[PDB]
Amino acid sequence: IGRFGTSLKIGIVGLPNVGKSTFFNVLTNDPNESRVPVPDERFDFLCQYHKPASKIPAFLNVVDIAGGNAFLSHISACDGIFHLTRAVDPIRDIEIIHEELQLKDEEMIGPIIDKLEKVAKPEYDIMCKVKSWVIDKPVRFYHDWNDKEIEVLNKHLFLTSKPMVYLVNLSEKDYIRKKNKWLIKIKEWVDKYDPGALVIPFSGALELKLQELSAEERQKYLEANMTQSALPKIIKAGFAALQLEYFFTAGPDEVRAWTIRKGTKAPQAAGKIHTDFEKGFIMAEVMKYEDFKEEGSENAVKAAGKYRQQGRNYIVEDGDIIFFKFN
Ligand SMILES: Nc1ncnc2c1ncn2[C@@H]1O[C@H](COP(=O)(O)OP(=O)(O)CP(=O)(O)O)[C@@H](O)[C@H]1O
Repeated sequence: IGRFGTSLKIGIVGLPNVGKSTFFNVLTNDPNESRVPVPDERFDFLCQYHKPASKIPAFLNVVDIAGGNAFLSHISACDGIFHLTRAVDPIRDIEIIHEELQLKDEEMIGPIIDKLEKVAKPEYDIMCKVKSWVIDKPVRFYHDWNDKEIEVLNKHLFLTSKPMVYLVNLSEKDYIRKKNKWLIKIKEWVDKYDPGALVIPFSGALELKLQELSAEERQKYLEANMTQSALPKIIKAGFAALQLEYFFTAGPDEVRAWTIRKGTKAPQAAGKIHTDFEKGFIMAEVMKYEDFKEEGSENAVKAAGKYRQQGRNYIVEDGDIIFFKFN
């Protein structure tokens, strides 16, 4: 479903006084959006290996909804939801936020019947299907769709068609000691009512102390308490939820993550670098990260028969290290 292309955004969503600003602040460290580097082990490896002038990873765009009803205006203006949540208290809360979003959808589906009711034509067929489904359920819970259906769906970008990742905000203590009444029940719920949904705990407090403390004391802190920042796992969760991923260009001058959508084929992949490449492109030279690491160098990868040469019909895969060729 969703918008076309790679210019997506994920939105920070939940009730007030639940850590939104903190959560936003920590990511940062436009005042309502920020781009955050995605952390990646591969990237680091490639970068250490080539020691390039220029290092450029992928980024997540995250929106700290400032502006409900106007609130939902901005949600429709995002491509998925970071459902933030505090730790009855968080389950009532989850049911609420789901309630609003489902109700904003029916409320918009109304006129979409009205205006369509004069059959001048095949679209009318499918909107019923949707309404029928959204007078039960969220759009996304229907894992069966088609080209005709997605077209129409994408016309209105319903709130319940956006994907969702649950973030449970916690006291320093519960994250660290790794047990919390609510996370159990939330996970119970998510399994019952949103199967597959990611639930990721974290502590805004904790994360913010870590911003303040010196990389030295910082490390002493994370050593002492046998714990980790939760952020990297959340940034990746967001990116993954947007259906984004990337490929690499590594060489002595630059290593770079190039964000793409699942299914992007090599010519559109190359067009990210320069738009003449979508047409101008005869093949892509691909090395999987695994092989480059194992074999230990490009000539080793080549010598071992693993430096594959894909044509114009190749779906780039996440992690591919690619030299694109033209003319
Ligand atoms: N796990 C936790 N530990 C300590 N303090 C916490 C906490 N979760 C939230 N808080 C506190 O709540 C206060 C307000 O948090 P924050 O501004 O991030 O929430 P919010 O953005 O939902 C308020 P608003 O609704 O005005 O945007 C902060 O000063 C923060 O210390």
